[PDB]
Amino acid sequence: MKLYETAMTPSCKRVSIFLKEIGGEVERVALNVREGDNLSESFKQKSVNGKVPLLELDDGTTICESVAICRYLDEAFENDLALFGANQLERAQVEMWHRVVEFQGLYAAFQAFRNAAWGEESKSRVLEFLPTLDTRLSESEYIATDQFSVVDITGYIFIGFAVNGLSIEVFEKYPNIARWFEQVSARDAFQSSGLEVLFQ
Amino acid sequence: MKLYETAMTPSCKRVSIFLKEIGGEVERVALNVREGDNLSESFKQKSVNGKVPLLELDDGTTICESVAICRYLDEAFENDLALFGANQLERAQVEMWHRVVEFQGLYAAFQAFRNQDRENCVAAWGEESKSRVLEFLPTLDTRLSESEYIATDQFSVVDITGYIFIGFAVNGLSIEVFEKYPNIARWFEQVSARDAFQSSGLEVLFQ
Repeated sequence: MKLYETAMTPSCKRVSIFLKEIGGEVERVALNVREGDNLSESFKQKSVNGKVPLLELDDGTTICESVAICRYLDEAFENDLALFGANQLERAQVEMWHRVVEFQGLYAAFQAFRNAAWGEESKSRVLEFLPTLDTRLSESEYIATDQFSVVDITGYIFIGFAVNGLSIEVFEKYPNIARWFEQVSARDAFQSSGLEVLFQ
Repeated sequence: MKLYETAMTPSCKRVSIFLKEIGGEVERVALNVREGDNLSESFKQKSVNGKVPLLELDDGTTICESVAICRYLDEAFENDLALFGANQLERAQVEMWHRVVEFQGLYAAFQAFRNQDRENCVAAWGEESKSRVLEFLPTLDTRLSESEYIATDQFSVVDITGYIFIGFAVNGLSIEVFEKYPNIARWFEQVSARDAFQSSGLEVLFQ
């Protein structure tokens, strides 16, 4: 299999960090950037959502969506990190908190970043979610469960959006997010994630 | 366990259809509708997202988000439907197509139905959201010309979500989907005939 990606974009970094966490290695194929994760006119039919990252299997089957690629790669490389949840309850809690972080945090941050009235509304929803996330991190070491999971990769990208893309002073105002972020950003798999340049 | 729900709302019907498919039974607790779409009352802190449906386990743990509730129930009631996918590839394709249908279809249909755009008011965002629904429908129709179901060749949770999405488009947004997209129509005729979808309230779900 091979992973099609652009050089420095949040969607692709979600998969890159996941792969480093589980100790997997997948051949990369670099693509040109189009506009909004987009693929070229001649390359877009390979991707159902029309975007990178794109995982291509040996017979030509392609999987798009960063989380879908991560799920496939989780089963491709034996590992003990259980990033989608170690037991039945954790698997449901991971699903719950992943969708909460994605809808209330990541997607709103994306909308606010690329944008004026909807971008401002999207930014307000980000600001309203941060106290909810901070309160959660005051009573749980990680977002979804007591252990590091894929939700923490997604949350890290979301907070990276908020601080480095939207100029929100998250860490000044929310010490529990800051505690968790300091912890997660120290993990080996997050090094050279491009955080400092990812949201320029 | 207990499932907290309101009487006739799409998010709760997503769980109800799934539970019927896998042959599970869970005690239901009716709640009042609080508008704001699916929002809970002053008891909302038991729900991380503040909405119904809400699953409460025997030990008091609560799980919100319809798909997360379905994932737990799938393991709680052993079944051979493999609604999340039967093997590694199917599980990834389910995840891929579920997210495509949810973002590009269902979520946009919700926003158009309930309606905040680039230098605009709330009405223009609803019109923009409706245009996104219309742009995704050809992609779904082309998929259903090559696959019997949305995510794979087998019925999966994505087809439950697609059914709710197309219900939104036709019965909520007055889009003549079936006239223009015969493969969606074929698939919808097939899925809407399943026993678990009977009495889903389709005719009244989007009033």
